[PDB]
Amino acid sequence: SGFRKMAFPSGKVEGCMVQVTCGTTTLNGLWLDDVVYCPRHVICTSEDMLNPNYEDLLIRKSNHNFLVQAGNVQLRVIGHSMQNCVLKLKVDTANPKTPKYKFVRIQPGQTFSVLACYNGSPSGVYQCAMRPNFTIKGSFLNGSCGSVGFNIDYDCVSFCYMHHMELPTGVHAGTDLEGNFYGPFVDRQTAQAAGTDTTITVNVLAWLYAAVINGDRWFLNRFTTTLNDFNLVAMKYNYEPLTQDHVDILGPLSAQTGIAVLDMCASLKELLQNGMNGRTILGSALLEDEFTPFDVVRQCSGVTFQ
Amino acid sequence: SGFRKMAFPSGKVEGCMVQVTCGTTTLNGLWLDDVVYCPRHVICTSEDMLNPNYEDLLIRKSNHNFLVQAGNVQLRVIGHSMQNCVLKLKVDTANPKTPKYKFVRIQPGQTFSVLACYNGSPSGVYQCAMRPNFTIKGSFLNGSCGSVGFNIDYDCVSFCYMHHMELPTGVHAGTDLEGNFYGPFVDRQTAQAAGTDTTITVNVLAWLYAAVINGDRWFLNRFTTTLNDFNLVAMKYNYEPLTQDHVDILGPLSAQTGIAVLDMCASLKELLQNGMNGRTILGSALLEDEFTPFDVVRQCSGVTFQ
Ligand SMILES: [Cl-]
Repeated sequence: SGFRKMAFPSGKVEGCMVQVTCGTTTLNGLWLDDVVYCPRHVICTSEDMLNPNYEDLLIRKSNHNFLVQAGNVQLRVIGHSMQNCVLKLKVDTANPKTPKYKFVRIQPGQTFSVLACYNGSPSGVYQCAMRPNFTIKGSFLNGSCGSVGFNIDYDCVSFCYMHHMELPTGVHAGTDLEGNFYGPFVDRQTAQAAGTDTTITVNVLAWLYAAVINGDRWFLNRFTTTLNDFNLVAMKYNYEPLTQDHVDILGPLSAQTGIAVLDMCASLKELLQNGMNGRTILGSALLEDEFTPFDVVRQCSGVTFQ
Repeated sequence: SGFRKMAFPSGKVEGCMVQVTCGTTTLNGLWLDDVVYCPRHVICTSEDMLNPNYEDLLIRKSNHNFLVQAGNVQLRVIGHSMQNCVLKLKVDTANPKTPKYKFVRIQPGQTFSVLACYNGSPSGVYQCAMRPNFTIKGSFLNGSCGSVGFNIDYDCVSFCYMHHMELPTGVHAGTDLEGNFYGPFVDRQTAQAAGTDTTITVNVLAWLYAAVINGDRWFLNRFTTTLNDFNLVAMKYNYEPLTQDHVDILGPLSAQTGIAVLDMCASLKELLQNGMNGRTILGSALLEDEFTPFDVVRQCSGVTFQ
């Protein structure tokens, strides 16, 4: 028993992390097969970032201007291309530690682990969610750009995020591994508006099920409610609306606990209107939305990876 | 910026995890050089655990009764010994992925990462603290015994914990890698009393410094206080007393933020007596004690490992 904000084991990703230097700027790259992926703004100086013309800056660069280091193994760049907001550096060596992997574009509310890196070396791993406004609330310092987010399914690494920017508000923005930003953000040092950040309701419900599984049931009540009545309340507190697809995803947790999804919703409704009264759930004094229904099932069933 | 409950990268530990089977029971072992370390209760049946006589049970076992699997590599046991509550299994193969490592016995209030494993395969990684009563509040299911806790300093893995038991209260107990339990616990399925769990004050202060570094300063006040007056209040709320050694450890954070340790203590005193008023600090509605002063400095400075 017990419940923890658990990240994926990072070992398969650690062996893919490299340092990328272009002139004076150094960040992290991801070395898969014979290609290194990194944020295109590795080619910018601090001044360039205010209003970069990436095609013109990249035109001034040649394969030999990029220095790629993996530990004390310098890789040779023999081709380079810009794909959206990522640079693809073709190197002469295939990464011997390349895992089975895929690139995936996740949806808001999905969770993943981040391996925070500096100078191509791993610092720490943590789990986070893609917020509904396509930001992440990370922990990143200067030099962490190119750090990656991932999931694992059995033996395959799904890369879903590359870190690019800290917004002036302290939240973080990045791209998929095809270089398309999540959200309306651009890789420019300019004021940028993130939308309203709503709470991921389907995830809150999942965590309430986790709480029940683990012996925390004080919040269970014998009211019930309808999906429309619940969404009416959710929206007042900036909670995402629940759809039938969400009810479908929660089914297995409903079955395991004997608590129907709409009954759990009525419990949530009461917590929203009346608060937690200085009580806690799974050691938390706030409702938690960084566990998906799949995360809960995974943690409560002991799934492993190879 | 940002602050996250960050675990160490787990890759160096992943390659040390093996499955250990003795008759019908299977758990995790730690393979370093040519020795496998695992909980001695791998030799017990479910019935044996109520009142095991470990010497007599072990006397019935021979090297060939233990099955050690690392992926699809079966290791041969050629010698075995019991050291306190761990079994040392001498195997015929040195682990090629043995990191630089040491065994350390940590003190209450220190933090470490746990790599939760099942059947010798990693499931997830999370960071936790040794509580003052020598328990941990983990996430462990059946079969996770032998999962290990560790820290990394540059290139060296310090193993500090092996998981052995879930107490009837849902909290977790285990040993150092010499097999000595943390706390007064025994590897027997019997009711066991953990002490009062106090809050780790030096860690709370560290996290308050982290909050300031990250822009959360609403809780700063212009009261001050003395160490004795503060400890008088701490004890009323089941907080560990602060000593001069703790004040010494916080010095660098004091210097970086310009806030003296005793001033930070007066801020804490006010939060204890008046609560947080439905406000948050670093996204939390409770005071957090699972970051040490070293963790804060490490996360706020970007330390990496090799
Ligand atoms: Cl909280």
